[PDB]
Amino acid sequence: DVEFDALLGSYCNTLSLVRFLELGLSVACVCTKFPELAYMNEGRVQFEV
Amino acid sequence: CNTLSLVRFLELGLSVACVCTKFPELAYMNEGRVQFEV
Repeated sequence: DVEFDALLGSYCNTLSLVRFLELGLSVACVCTKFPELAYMNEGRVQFEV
Repeated sequence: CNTLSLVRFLELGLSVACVCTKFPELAYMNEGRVQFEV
């Protein structure tokens, strides 16, 4: 008697690492680096017209 | 604590076209006459 229970398949999907500066909604925002924003109670912006 | 307190502006070009004539320099003046002959 000859018998075997065989293993035939294993597949992984790609996990797409999608950056924020790719999509079309990057246009409306100007993101910029500022550390220590946790330390302020106000860093808030004042503008003329 | 931030900038962007700036807007800019001007208005010319069409500001002479619709005006459709101009005399500058009115001095101390009392009466302006233009007569028509047709």
